[PDB]
Amino acid sequence: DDKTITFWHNASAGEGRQYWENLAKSFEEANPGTKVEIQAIQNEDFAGKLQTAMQDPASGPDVFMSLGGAKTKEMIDAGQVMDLTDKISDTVKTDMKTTLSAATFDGKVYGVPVSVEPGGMWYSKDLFKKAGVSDVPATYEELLADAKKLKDSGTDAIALGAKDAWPAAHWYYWLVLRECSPEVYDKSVQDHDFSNACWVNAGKKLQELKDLKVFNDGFLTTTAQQGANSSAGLLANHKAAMELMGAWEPGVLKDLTPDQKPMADLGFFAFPEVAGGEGEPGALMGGVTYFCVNPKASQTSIDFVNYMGEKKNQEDYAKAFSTIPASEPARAVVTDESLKQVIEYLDKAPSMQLWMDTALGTNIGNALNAAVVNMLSGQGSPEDIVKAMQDAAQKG
Ligand SMILES: O[C@@H]1[C@@H](O)[C@H](O[C@@H]2CO[C@@H](O[C@@H]3CO[C@@H](O[C@@H]4CO[C@@H](O)[C@H](O)[C@H]4O)[C@H](O)[C@H]3O)[C@H](O)[C@H]2O)OC[C@H]1O
Repeated sequence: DDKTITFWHNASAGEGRQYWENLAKSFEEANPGTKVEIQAIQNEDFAGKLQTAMQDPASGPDVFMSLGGAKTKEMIDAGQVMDLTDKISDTVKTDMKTTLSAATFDGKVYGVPVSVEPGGMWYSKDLFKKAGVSDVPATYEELLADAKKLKDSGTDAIALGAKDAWPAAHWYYWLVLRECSPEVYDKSVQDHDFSNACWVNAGKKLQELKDLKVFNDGFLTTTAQQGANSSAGLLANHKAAMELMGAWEPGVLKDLTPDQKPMADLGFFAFPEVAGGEGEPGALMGGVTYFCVNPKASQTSIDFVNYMGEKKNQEDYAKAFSTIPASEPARAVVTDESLKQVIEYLDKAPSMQLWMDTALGTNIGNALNAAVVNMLSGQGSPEDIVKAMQDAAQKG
């Protein structure tokens, strides 16, 4: 049928999963005859399922979460994502002014944003006091020192979901962004040129952290967002003192604490400055979640994504996901102190880089994440991380 639309998101459980049920329901009420069939897919499975399904756009989902950056671009150039420039509502155009750029390719708009999620450090303020850290580290070396203190207090300083590859890679990404100059960074990413010394230097800085042995012991088998022993789970239950992550973090943590209530002592702090690096200080990096429409889809799918962008639904999104909504007016309803700081950093950044693996695409992103994990497991070098990107870059 025609007024029936398949819809894929990655809110696996909890309020987030329920939020989408609720949205579908009240969408169905406002557009009679329409039925929304939902698939809630866990994040690490999502790319695979989306790309298998979209080989046949006719038999794929009508509305789906985007993979972001070059990965969205890869779908556009395959004709798996419909052009929404002349279709997004005026409410979206007005309210998602700053966030729509993440969804814009070749001047054309390809999705509706629901959230913006910068990265940084999320930490236990309680575990920090117990170890003797009264102030958050403004530099990398201070951070590595704070990890030593935290280890001595007999807690795992850093939770790391290395089994999922990307969470470990985020350390690398952040180091490269601080080490490389904005122009070398911007050119490297866009040209797939990884020859500059800032790319090896960053890995060296990451190997330093590795040598400190300050991760949770099972980091190699630790996932990011699955279970109590996932890296968010370790942070949520005060088994580790900090994690490097996107601003989806409070909502994730909230679903992994004993009472499924927000992490009482949660704090945020920007990824520190790095001595000798030439990156624009306080450079932001992060994500923008948005929803794409199947090129082979009907008007009902268009009205659905526009529905997402309406202020009330975005405010509800913010509460359900404990995140920053895309809609600037809906950001009013944000109360979490850590998320407040993140908005402060957001409202004064000159730019935000997308996640590096997202920016570089599937081949280069995957080869990069694996390589970083390999070095961390003592089967790779900072030089090998570079090698790997270069080798995969050959394919395009
Ligand atoms: O390649 C890397 C990416 O994969 C990565 O993807 C992001 C990772 O995490 C995703 O966050 C989602 C968001 O919501 C969670 O569910 C809700 C959380 O809050 C609760 O209130 C609620 O009840 C839940 O439904 C979810 O579990 C989690 O997976 C995110 O959307 C992705 O964009 O980013 C970086 C790349 O390097």
